Amino acid sequence: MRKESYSIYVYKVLKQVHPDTGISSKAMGIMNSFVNDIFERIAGEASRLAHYNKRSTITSREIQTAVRLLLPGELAKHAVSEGTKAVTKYTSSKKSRSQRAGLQFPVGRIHRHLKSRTTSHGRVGATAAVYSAAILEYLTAEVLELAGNASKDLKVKRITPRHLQLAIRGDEELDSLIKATIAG
Repeated sequence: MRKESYSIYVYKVLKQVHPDTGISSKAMGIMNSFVNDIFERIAGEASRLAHYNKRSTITSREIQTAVRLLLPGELAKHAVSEGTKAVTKYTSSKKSRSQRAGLQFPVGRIHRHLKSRTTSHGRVGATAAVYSAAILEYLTAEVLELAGNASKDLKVKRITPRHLQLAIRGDEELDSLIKATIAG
């Protein structure tokens, strides 16, 4: 798979969880790899589950199943909850797709990223991207939250590759998430 830039959107998320904190260029690349690698696996699994439905279209139902297969229990339950919380906010609203769903991550870009993992058969449902963006935003926020905290504990005001390692290798579920993803 070809990696896309999600850097601008990682920043926007970091502004929600740790407003006073910055992130070195090297840490950001690590974060960008993470977003892409996890998404490649979720989309990959979501795409093959889709052929089991009549319209052969990736819907949120398939994303939710992929997420529960790939993510460790608790990370899974919280991501799934945010996926549903976003689709709901989306449906019930009237007015930009990201803003409609309450999200920092770009719904349009994710929609197109999804369609590009789709097979020749293959459509992407009208809310599967809202759901995916919600998941991706959730995981990105989990890493930045922990890593920012490590940085605070270290009296620095910027996240480096060191703080990402502290956050990930010091948390049971993140560590296994990352390890599974390297075996692909």
